[PDB]
Order: sequence, then structure tokens, then C-alpha cells
Amino acid sequence: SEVVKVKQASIPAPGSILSQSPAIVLPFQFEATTFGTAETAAQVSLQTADPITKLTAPYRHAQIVECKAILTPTDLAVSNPLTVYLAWVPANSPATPTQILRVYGGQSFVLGGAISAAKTIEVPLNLDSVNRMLKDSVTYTDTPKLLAYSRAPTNPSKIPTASIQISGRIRLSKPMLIAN
Amino acid sequence: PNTEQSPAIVLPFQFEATTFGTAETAAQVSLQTADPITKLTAPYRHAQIVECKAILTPTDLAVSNPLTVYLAWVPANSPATPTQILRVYGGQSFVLGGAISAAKTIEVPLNLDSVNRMLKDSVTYTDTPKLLAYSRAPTNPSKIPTASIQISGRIRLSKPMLIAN
Amino acid sequence: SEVVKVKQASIPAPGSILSQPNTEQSPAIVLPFQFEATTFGTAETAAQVSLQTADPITKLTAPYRHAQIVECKAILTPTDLAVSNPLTVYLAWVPANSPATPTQILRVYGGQSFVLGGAISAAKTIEVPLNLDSVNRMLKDSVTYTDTPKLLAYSRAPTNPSKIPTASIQISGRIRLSKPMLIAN
Amino acid sequence: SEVVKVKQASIPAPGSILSQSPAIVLPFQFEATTFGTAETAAQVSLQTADPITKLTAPYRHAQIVECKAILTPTDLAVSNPLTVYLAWVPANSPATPTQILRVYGGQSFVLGGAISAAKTIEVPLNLDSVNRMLKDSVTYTDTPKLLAYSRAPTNPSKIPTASIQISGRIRLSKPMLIAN
Amino acid sequence: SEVVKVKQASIPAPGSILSQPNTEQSPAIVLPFQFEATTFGTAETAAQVSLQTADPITKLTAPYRHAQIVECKAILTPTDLAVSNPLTVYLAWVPANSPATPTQILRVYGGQSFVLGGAISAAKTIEVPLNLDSVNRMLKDSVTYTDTPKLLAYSRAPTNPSKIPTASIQISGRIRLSKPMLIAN
Amino acid sequence: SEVVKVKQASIPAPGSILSQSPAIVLPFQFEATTFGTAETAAQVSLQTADPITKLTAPYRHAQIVECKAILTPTDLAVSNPLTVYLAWVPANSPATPTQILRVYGGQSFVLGGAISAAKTIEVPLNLDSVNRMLKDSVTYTDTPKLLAYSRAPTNPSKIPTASIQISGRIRLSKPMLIAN
Amino acid sequence: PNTEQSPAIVLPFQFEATTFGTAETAAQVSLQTADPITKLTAPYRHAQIVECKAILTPTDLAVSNPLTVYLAWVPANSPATPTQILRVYGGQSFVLGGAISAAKTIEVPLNLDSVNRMLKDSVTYTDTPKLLAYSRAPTNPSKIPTASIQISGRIRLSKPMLIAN
Amino acid sequence: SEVVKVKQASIPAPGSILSQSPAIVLPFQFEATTFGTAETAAQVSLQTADPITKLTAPYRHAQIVECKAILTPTDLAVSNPLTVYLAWVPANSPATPTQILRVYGGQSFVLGGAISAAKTIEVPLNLDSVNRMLKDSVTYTDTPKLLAYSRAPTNPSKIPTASIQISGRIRLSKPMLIAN
Repeated sequence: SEVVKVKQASIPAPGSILSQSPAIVLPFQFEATTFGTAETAAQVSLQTADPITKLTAPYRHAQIVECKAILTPTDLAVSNPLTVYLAWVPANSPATPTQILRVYGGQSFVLGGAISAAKTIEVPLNLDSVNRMLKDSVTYTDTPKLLAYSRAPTNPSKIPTASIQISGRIRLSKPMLIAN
Repeated sequence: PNTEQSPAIVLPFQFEATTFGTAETAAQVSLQTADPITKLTAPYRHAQIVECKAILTPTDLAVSNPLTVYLAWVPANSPATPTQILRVYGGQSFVLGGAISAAKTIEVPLNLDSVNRMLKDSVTYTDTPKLLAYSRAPTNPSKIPTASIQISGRIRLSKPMLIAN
Repeated sequence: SEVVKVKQASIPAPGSILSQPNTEQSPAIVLPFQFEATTFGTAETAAQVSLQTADPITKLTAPYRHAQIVECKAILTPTDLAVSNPLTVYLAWVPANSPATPTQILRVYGGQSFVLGGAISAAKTIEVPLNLDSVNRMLKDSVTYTDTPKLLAYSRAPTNPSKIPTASIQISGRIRLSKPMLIAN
Repeated sequence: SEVVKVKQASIPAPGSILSQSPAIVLPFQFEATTFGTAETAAQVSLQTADPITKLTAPYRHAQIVECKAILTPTDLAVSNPLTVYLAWVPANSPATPTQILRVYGGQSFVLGGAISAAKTIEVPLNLDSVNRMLKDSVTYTDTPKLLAYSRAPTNPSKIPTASIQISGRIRLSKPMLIAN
Repeated sequence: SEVVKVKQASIPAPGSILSQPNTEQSPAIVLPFQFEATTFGTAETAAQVSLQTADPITKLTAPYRHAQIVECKAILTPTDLAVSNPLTVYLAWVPANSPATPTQILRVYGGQSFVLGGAISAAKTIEVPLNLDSVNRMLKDSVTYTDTPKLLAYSRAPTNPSKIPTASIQISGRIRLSKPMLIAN
Repeated sequence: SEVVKVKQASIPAPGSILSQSPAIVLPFQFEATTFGTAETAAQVSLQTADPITKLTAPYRHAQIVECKAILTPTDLAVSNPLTVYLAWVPANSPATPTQILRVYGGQSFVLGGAISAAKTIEVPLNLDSVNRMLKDSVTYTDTPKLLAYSRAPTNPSKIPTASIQISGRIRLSKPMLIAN
Repeated sequence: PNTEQSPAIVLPFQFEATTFGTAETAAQVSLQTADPITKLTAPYRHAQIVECKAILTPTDLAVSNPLTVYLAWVPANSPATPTQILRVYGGQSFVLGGAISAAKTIEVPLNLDSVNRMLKDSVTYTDTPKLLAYSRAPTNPSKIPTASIQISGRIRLSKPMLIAN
Repeated sequence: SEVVKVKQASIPAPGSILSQSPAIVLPFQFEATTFGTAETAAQVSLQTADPITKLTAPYRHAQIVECKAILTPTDLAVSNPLTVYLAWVPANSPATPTQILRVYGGQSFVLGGAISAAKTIEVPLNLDSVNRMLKDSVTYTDTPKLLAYSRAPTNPSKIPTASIQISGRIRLSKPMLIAN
């Protein structure tokens, strides 16, 4: 029982931003991907992830205050373990989930099995690595993007074995004239 | 009361309140029920009106079938009926159909002193803003509105609401 | 054994409360309480328990007019059954006037997932305290409020359902009861 | 001849109110109930009593400044006495007039008969017991409510034997946009 | 009308009470109460009501372990019936671990006699407060005491018995409830 | 409702006492006599009244601290009034109840009737008139003695119309070696 | 505890506790039940023993039918039985019948440190004084006691009890 | 290997005691109950538990200095786990072992199984909750009482799977005159 933070080795390389009113900070937590049913290799791009933009929609400026990736195993993992790869990279990175371990910072976690415990692994996004702005007057390519991958499950089933959510907080600024 | 300085943002909004022509119309529009307004107040736990007015827009169809609408803002409490709008203080009566003039865009303001500007708090207030509008049975209905009423304004949101996503 | 206190990611957002006139105040008592919220293992159980409606709590709250929570925590308790018959539980303390079906707990900010049994040291009791600044402490007053605390929990239909629960959640805490109401006797 | 104040044993338990312009204070005095024709058990709730609201109607805020229950016997009572029960309780109280004496404060008065005098009994409402606000931006349940009861008269007639009025003063605030 | 408070001749004789360790004390509430003690007019009624056994009082006392009286008074209430059908009542606040049948109230030190109805201004309500230094204030504690308050009242079989009482006695007061007991829920 | 003290005109003439340990003061209240069944003329002598001595028995010294005569009418008196005479005199007094009004201090009270109220009359014993000691190493003749009388009731019945009790407090001293 | 200075008086007393000869006797005399003691503690609400002893008096009949009695004081709590008196600390064994000598009047004291001296308070104490006495079945019973046990002492009374008379 | 203290949520509510010599403090440790053979629901009342009184017997005063409940699993539990409930409540509590979890403080422990370790769980008795005196000049109802319960074992056997002992220290005062 409990959770554990496992930082991703990072190096300074923040995104450039606009020169530059009232702001509001909202929390969020959607699920990036699920494991267990088939070989899954996801590329979640915070900038365009639906759940995030549903909050973004009404604004012109939205920047990440904090953000972390939450890896969570389920009972199914105890009997049928699995291995997951994780990397927080800028959208520009030509790196594909199938090659996370070849990226500076890329981690590998083993979920399940009778040997281990069912801890919740948290891998925060180092904001000095990548662009904080998810929506601005210009679109940056530096945007934060989560890379995750796991080999096709030894015993596939429509009941997930592990899932990773992305929670955090966004600061919404300059209101956007939208329909409704 | 009002509100302090802790994290707060003001968003604009405008939705359609009611329409006329198709048949006799007597509406009782209540913000704090207005689906449009809520899709905005959904993420927060504290909403507060800052500005709000009702807009009366006739369509060209109006000239052929001139109507005549009544508008009036009143707290939800007010025992006033659409049928008694002109007997209320804010009560207005526009003609529409290109024989009724009333400045670029016909609009009747809220007031705020008249009502409670909450819409969403820890308690459900009773005296929130409500729009009363009546327009009698039209001769030669049409299925295609001859005029409508929009409600535009600005809401102040705070205290983020835990949500799904 | 062991007891593990796992706090829920939270955001300051207290519920507003009516004020008391500066007249002479009413005395006050503080009673403790702890009841069963739900049970897992028999069937897919996805419950929403609202402290407002909470029968056990209000049996204590009955005689008074003004009642506010002091402290509250959700207690997740696995049973020997869960050892060889694991399950995953979702928990979330929500404001009550909030959407969010227990099926969506992993999509709610605080949202947590725990594995009971199966994996090592999974027999521990989990504890998720209710941040009283997350919601509204008032459970009884001149007006009933909208942001009262509500606990969300979900699991999944077991693959080996049994008549005896494999885990449960209790809610314990302490209320501040005041302003006693005039009654028969 | 004359009148007498008979306080009702009360304990501190005021109503909660809203945080929070010009105000006006108006006096009022309507009659709550009448005795003599048949067993009467009234539950006057200041919040919704017609006479009171006729004054309330044009406003958004109305709070009780002072308020008392006035019990008054009539000549009919001299020949055919009666017993009346009185309790000032908050609207929430699950107490019914038939059980006033089982309520802390509940009084019993004997009106009439050759033995006594025909005094007017006054039982004021302790404002620290109950909610003062009769009309506000929210509706409170704490509202003041008068409980009164008397057994069916030994000799019924359409001429009342005793009646109880409720007089007081209300402070009207924030004007309500009404029709007319 | 009128209310007449007629105090009972009394002698200082407080009941000893157990002491509380100087550890941290329990919070405390103070609830009011008022129930019917007896009824006169139907038949010779000679009752002894002990606040200890008092059902209405202990329904309030139930959830707590330590309960003590703050104030208490006996209320004698005549009814219209008593106007043309007088009666005499006897009242006495006794320590409970005291002999004295209500038939002997006029032989007990404090002992009083009142005439309800018949004579002028006899429709008044009589009030006989309970001197809390006369008896023992404790009604619930680590031990049940012997000098707990007890009310004595007597009348006499009426000469014109009726199904509806001609007078009654209520007991109103306020208790100090503390040390809440651990229970189911 | 209520009680009234009616002092008896007295003149200084206390009893002589012995020159002269721990003492205890006990309260008492027995009933001296009853009225209504027949013409009653009682002569209660505090010194030998049974109830008093039941308390006296175990001691050698017992003196009156305070003492009063309590006259109490009953409903029966309302319909069938009566007149009672009262005098507190020393046991030596050659005065008989039939002649109380011819004694300085002797009072007359009218109990009952539709005219009056049913008050409880209290006539205290002036300790400076009479001997305080009820039991001492010598027996005094000065002892306090209550004289009461009432004419035979207009309508006799075995249900008393009025009764007079004697309450007070005694100080018991020097313990007496008694059997048991 | 003990007692302060507020109105208090000390009265003496002596009553018969038990008798022997008629048949086997095994008594368990409890003050605070002893009718004699109570006729004294009846008027008060607080009684307290100051002095107390048990007296053993044989009658001339004893010489003809010498017996042998056991005495012992113990708190009411003590699981001791009359039959086990000599196994108790205070335990005594007198012969009686003019062949047993033990000073003018055979008497066995209380102690007070051994028991609680209350008998009557706001609470009913459990460890109050109790007399244990046993004397086996006598050969040739007699309906006329051969010896008895008296209990004399002094009680401190306070807090007058409301009574009838 | 090792032991772990798991405090029971408690609230201030100590027992009342007598006003009030030499004292001695003795340690003790008996076993309250055993699990494994059948559904067991025990109600150990420190005041009357035999082992405790064997020490109490010779005295008039005995108060708890400290006291804890010791839960200990045995090898049998590894293969056939079980769940135990524990509550320290005053003897007055109308709570039965079958409903411990519905009592503020009531804990639940899972002993055995391949998943966990075989730790010894200790749950001390909060002396401010309950009466400290186990034997006094008056008998209190506030006495400490242990509530424990476990469902009927999946695989019953006469060899215990877990047992709970109660150790502590008592202060014995005023000697009691006993036989022997």
C-alpha cells in the first residue's frame, strides 16, 4: 500500500515563451492509456489531449503549473505481471514509445507478480524540460508529451492490468470568445 | 455578499433564451438552470454574475407578421407572471416588425441591486435573476421564429469543482 | 499488519457557512462516529455515500439543529478472503454537488486506486482522510448546503464472487453538535 | 383588568444568517387562532402566515424586531372556562400542539371561571431561540412558529371564548420587483 | 392567569460526588427537558417520580456516561375542570433513598399543600423548584448514587372523578451531559 | 396560591435555662391537629408531642432553633368554610383553646368560602416568649405549647377541611444511653 | 474519605448480633443491614463508624454444655466463610463454659484500617465491616441460648435525611 | 519478525473515582482468547477476568497502570489466514464483538497468508477512555473491557491460528482480610 515518486533524469532545456491579467488555476486528471488487452504504445501530447482541452477551450492562454504521470497496477497484474516504459519528452522528439529506454531519462517499471507490491508509481514532468504553455497566441512545438509502452500481454483480456493517468494544474488566462 | 481576491476569472457568455412566432410565448428564463450558463459554471463551485442583459432580435419575417414582446427581469421569488410584465417595474414593451424603433439592438439590462448575483454557491439562493417574457398568440404561426431573445453577460468563477476530467 | 495513511491530492476550496449572531451562543458536545460505508467482493459495488444522508451519522445528529464535522477519514479494510482473491478499489472524497460517477474516480483530481491482497503486504488497512477544506463541514444548519462531503468508491464485479465481503470501507470521525432542538420530552 | 407578561423558559439556540442598505420597520398584529367552537390545535408559522407576508410580499429581506403572542379571553370564558397550551418553537420542531407540555418552555393557562380574573396573557418570542429572518435570499428552516392547543369546549358555540393574536415589528429591506 | 413560585423549606445536604482525574476532560452539552410527572382528577393518585428512573430524561441521558442536573423545578398545572371541581395537592422534593410515602408529604420537612380551583385565584400555575443542594445532582456516572432527586405528590380519590385530568405536574430542567459512550455507529 | 406569615403579638418573657459539646440540628414537621370531622380543640405541647420526642429520645439536650405553626385549608373548605383560633403559649398558661381570643396574641382565621383564597397561613413561635429547651437535665414548665380551636363543622365528614402542622428545627446534644 | 466539621454528632449503640446453643450457628453480620444500627442512621444521610467491637457473652448454661465460638471481622468483599474464620487474620477462637478465660468480657475489636467505616453515604460502598462467627453443631441443643455476641460502638451522623415526622 | 503498536482512535471520557497508604505494582499477562477452532467472539472484562483477580483477591484497591492487547499469529495462520476485530470499550458499552467496526476506534487486522509477515500486533488501552480502577470500595461500571471477534475459520482445527493476550501492570493497595 502507498505511492512512490520516481523522478526522470532531465537536463535544462525549457521552452521559449511570449513577452506578456486575471488567471484561474484548475486541477485535472484524465487517463492517458491502459494496459493488458494488447501491445500498447501511446503518445499522449498534453497540448492536444482531449480532456485537457475541454478545459482549455474557453481560453487563449493556458500553462502547466505542475504535472505528473501516475502509473497504477490492478489485481490482474499480480497474476499476469507486465513491464511499462515511460518518458516525458517534448513533442518534437523523434522518439517513439518502442524506444523509450534509448532516451535519457526513460524508465522501466515491472508491475505485478507475486514478488513485488502493488505500489502506485508517480513520474512527474520536469517543467524545465519542455514548454509550459499548452495554449498560447502562437503554437509551440516544445509542448510536453508522455511516451509509454508495454509489450503485448502474455495473457490478454478486456479487463485492464495497469493504467496511467496524468494529473496536474493549469492556469487559464485571456478568455476566448467561443460559441455558448 | 460579494467576493475577495483568491483565484477568480471572469468569462463572457451569450445564449438564446426564447423565440417567438411559432405560437404564443410566455417564458420564465432562470439563470442557474440555464444549461448554457452551467456548462461554464460546471468546473467551479462559486459563480457570480457581473454583467447581464437581455437582447431582443427580430428576423426579417417580422415585417410580414409584426409581433410585440414584453420583457422584465425579476428575482425568482417575485410572484410576477409573463402576462403581467407591464405591471412590473422593469417592464418593457417592444413592437418589432420595422415599425418599432429602439436603438441599435434592443436590450434591457439586469440591475443586480434588484436580484442576487450568485447562481452557484454553498447554498441555493432563491432570489436569483429570472427573465419574464410574453408575446401573445401570433396570427398565422410559422414554425420559423420571427424574433428571439438572447441573454449575454459575464460571470465570475472561483473555487474549482472536482470533476470527471 | 500495518496501517497506511494515503492522503488524497487536494485543492483548497472550503464551503461557505452561515454566521451566528453575536447573541449568547449555544453549548456544544462532540461525539465520535464510525459506520460501514460499503462492502466489496459480493458483486460489482460502486457506491456514493453522502455524509449528509448518512443514517448512522444523523442518528447522532437528530436531536440537534447545528452540526459540523471536526475530522473525518475513510478506512479501507481488506479481509483474509482478499488474500487469495485480490481486488482493486477506487476512492475519492467529493463535494456532493459534484458530478462524477464512482466509475470515473480515476478521472477526478484527487482520485486513487488501491490493490487489496494478491501483491505483497496488500493486507494493510488503507486510510484516506477527508480534507475539511476540500468540502463543507456543515451537515445540519438553518439551511442544508450543497458542498457537503461525499465519498466515492468503486471496484468491479469479482471473478470469484462470495457471500462474505473481501474488503470494506468504514467512515469514522467526530461531529460538533450544538443548538439542541425543542422536542416532545 | 390589565395584562401580564409570562416568559417562556428558553435556551440559547439562535438561527444562522447571511453575511450581508435602507430599511423600514412596520408593526403588525393579526390573530393566530380562536377558541370555543371546537377542539383547536394551531400551528402558526410566522414565516408563511398570510397577514405577515402581505407585508413581506414587496421585499426580499424581512426580520423580526420583536414579537409576542397575546392570549385574550372573552366574557364567554367566565361561564365556560377552558385551558390553553402555548409554545414558541422553531418550525423544525417535530412537536405537535397536542403535546406542548412535553416541550421545554410549554405553558398552560386557564381562562375564565368565576375564580379568576379576565387578564390578557402575553408570551413573547425569545429571538435567541429560533431564526429572526422571515424572508431572505435563502429560506431557513429555523423560522419561529407558535404552537397552541385547547381541548374541545365543554359547551361549543359559534361565539369565541378566547383568541390569541401575534403582534410585533418587522424590518423590511431589499425591495422585491413585484407586479404592481 | 399568573405563575406562582413557591419554594420548599429546605436544609443544606448535598450528595457527595465522585471526582474526575485531572487528565483531559470530556466536552459537554446541556439539553433542556420537560415531561409529565402525573395527573390528578381521574383517581386517587399518589405518585413518586424518581429522576433517576425517569424515562423521558434518560432518553436524553442514554448516549452519555456522565449526566448531572443543572436546574430542575416541579410545575403544578390546574385545568378548567378544577375550577368547579377543586382538589388539594401535596408536593415534596425528596432524596430518593428516603422513606416517606406520598401519603406522608405533610410530615416531611419541606412538605407543601396547595388548593387548585374552588377558592379565588386558584387557577394559577404553582412552581416548586428542586433545591440541588437538597439532593444529589448526578443522574448517570461511574456509579449510580443513592441521594438522587425524587418528587412526591399526592391528592385523594376525587368526589367527581373524570376521564380528563383536573390538574397535572410537569418536571422541567436542564442536564449536563458529558463523557459520550462508545456504541454501535 | 402561596403562603403568608402572620406574626402573633408577643411580649418578652423567655424561659430560664441551665448554666452549661457537639450538637446536630434536625428538621421536623408533624401535624398538630385536623379540622372538619368534629369540634376540635387541641393543646399540642412541643415538649411531649410524640413525633418530636421520637427525635428527642436518643438525647439529653434538645432545644428549638426555630418553629412555626402551619395552617392549611383543603378544597373541602371552599364549600364549607370554618374559623380557626391560634395561640402560642407556655405550657403553664391556664388558657384553654375555647378561650384563645382572650389571650394577648390570639388570632382568628377564616378558611374557605367563595370569597377568599386558599392561602397557607404560617404563625411562627416567638422564642422570647416561652422556654426553648424541649428536653434538658431538668424539666421546665415554660415549654412552648400550641393552642388551636374551631367550632363543630356545619357539615361534618371524615374528610378533613383544614389541618395545622408544626415544622421547625431542633438542636440535639448530650447523647442519652438508650436501649438499642 | 473521612469527614469535616459541618454539623455532626456521635451516638453510641449496642445490639445482639447472634446467639448459640439452639443449633449450629454460622453468622455473617453486616452493619449497614443491621436493623438496630439503621434505626439510628435513619434520620441522617451520612453515617460513619468511629468505634466498634464484638462482645462474646456466655450464659451460665454454658458450663453444662460448653461450646466454642469463632469470631472474625472482614470487609463485606472478603470471600471468607464462617467455617474458615481461624484461617483469617483477625480470627479468634474462644471456649466459653468456665474453662475458657479471656479477661473481663471477651471482646474482639474492629480496626477500621481493615474496612470502610461508612455504612451510609451517597454511594453504597462494598467493603464495609462484617462479623464472621461460627460455633459448630451443639450436642444437646436447648432453645435457650448458651452464649451470644453483642456489637457495640459509636457512629458519627451528619446531613439530616428528610423523613416522615 | 518484530512487533507493532497500532493505537485505537479514542476520545476523552475517563472514569470518576473515589476521593482518597503503601502500594505495590505487579505485572501480568494472561491470554484473553484464541482463534482458529471456531467462530470466536470474546468479551474480556478486565474487572472480572480470572487471572487478573487472582492478583486482585488479597486487596481492596487495584488500579491499572498501563495495559495493552497483544495479538499474535501462529504458523497455522500463514496457510489459513483470518481477520480479527478489536475494540477497547468500557463495560457499559452496548456493543457486541460482532459489531466492532461500528465502534469509533474499532480496528480490523488480517493475520497470515503468503502476502504478509507474521508481526505481533499491540493495541494499548487508552486509560482516559474508561475507568482505571479494577477493584475499589465501590464497583464502577466504567471498567475497561476488550472486544474481539473473528469469523468461523475456513479450515477449523484444534491447533490455534492466532491468540490475543492482555499484559499490563496493576497497583495494589489497601489489603483485604482474606482466608489464608
